[PDB]
Amino acid sequence: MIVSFMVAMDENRVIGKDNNLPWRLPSELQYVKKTTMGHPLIMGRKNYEAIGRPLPGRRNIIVTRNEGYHVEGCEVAHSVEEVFELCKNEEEIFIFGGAQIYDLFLPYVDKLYITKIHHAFEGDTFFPEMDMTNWKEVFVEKGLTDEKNPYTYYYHVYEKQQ
Repeated sequence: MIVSFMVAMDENRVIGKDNNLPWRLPSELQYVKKTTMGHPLIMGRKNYEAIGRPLPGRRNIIVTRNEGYHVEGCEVAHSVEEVFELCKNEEEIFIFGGAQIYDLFLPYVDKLYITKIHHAFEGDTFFPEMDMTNWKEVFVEKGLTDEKNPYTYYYHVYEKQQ
């Protein structure tokens, strides 16, 4: 089972609050929608809450330690193990969460999808350079700049080699 992690960072590799873009910037959310269609999307509660609804045509799983947290139209898991149990029959899952969730799943991540925005935003977490002895860049794709997405941005997708 392939585990893919999705992150968005600014031009200096800094991640905004909870791996959520500021000021309702739709850049990453649009990409997550397109990319995870047909496969489970695993979110931290803060990412789900930013979206505010389950995305259509896929399982939406919120991972949270909070045992009293309930969401209509979504599944709730309370640990890495519970996520894997829910997804034991899935060929691939996508995880869209914050630093804690990245750390939790890191040993199992096969593919990283990094959206890099060419602008600096206030943030308190630096995402280190990719170790290219153990990751390969599969492709780079220029993002669609428009009214709602004013900045240049690129999707960099990496696959864990060893």
